[PDB]
Amino acid sequence: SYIEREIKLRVISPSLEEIEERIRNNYTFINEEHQIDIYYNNPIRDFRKSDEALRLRNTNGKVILTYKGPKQSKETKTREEIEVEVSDLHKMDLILRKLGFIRSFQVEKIRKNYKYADFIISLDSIKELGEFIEIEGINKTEKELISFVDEFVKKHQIQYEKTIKSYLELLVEHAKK
Amino acid sequence: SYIEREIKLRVISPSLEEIEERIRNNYTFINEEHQIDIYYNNPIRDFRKSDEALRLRNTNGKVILTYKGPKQSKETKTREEIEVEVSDLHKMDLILRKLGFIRSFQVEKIRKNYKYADFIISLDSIKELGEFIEIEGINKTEKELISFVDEFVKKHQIQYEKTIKSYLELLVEHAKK
Ligand SMILES: [K+]
Ligand SMILES: [K+]
Repeated sequence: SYIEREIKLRVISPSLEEIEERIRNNYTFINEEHQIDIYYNNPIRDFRKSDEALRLRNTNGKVILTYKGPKQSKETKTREEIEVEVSDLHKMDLILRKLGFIRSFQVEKIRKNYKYADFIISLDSIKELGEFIEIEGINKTEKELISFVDEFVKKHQIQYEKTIKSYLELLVEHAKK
Repeated sequence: SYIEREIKLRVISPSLEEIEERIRNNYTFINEEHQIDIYYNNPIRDFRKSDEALRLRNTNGKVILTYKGPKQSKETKTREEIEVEVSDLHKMDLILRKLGFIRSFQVEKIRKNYKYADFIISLDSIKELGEFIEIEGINKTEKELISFVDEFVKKHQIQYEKTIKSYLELLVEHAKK
């Protein structure tokens, strides 16, 4: 198991395209990912009450099953994460459903990944939710991440609102407004 | 989903090595597989009561997650089977355990696979259980399989006892004798 530590920002200003223009010359483009995620629940453990997640992700055709444990921080999005690649999305979904998991909600996004000195900056355009940025740390501290996010938003004059809610939780908040 | 239909024979006579000698010249060797299987239970659904199975198999280093539904026949071993290859056995096991599945029993065998006209004949040497043969049908009927198994055992003068119990169930019967 590994510990994912990331900070998610709802972008208010400017546009992500404008933000890419601003970072393009000092941040190294990695790739663009079209990610379609299916989330699952289990009738025994409410993954809403225990703060867990189960996801079957299709990212540019690669299929990834991920477990996410409860949040460990209130200042960043910090969770245990265990992932495996699987050979077939339909069959993995079928297995989960045969085992009694139920399909909950689906998240879809386009994500543009950049790299700047052990930090991954992901520009996310979320279907129905809007434009966000995530920053994840490789071999980093909560304090080192909070300081980089702060230098990042200010160097590129971004107006943002930080959150530790997941995209799944955010989507549900959005559906009923 | 696909329907697995196979017949398992406890070999009484002769030795599997003697049986391979007898089939070697008319059956085409496919491969040998060293298979280590972990089975799982779920505290909600007793996979013993519902007749289901969940397996994480390591076969010659390839990792396969398989769901098996209830038996559909009393004359052959017939079950729904859904399988995916996964990238990492330890992480898949960790995910299953984080989700609440519990490791039940482990089956280990050496399996020698041969092919003779749409039939797969698997010579199985099962740790602690002994020598068995499975015959699985590709695009076949219960009747076509029952007839081939019968021609197989007689052409090669095998003394056998057919069973539709799984190797998991058989192992448990063996442990308490
Ligand atoms: K994420
Ligand atoms: K089998």
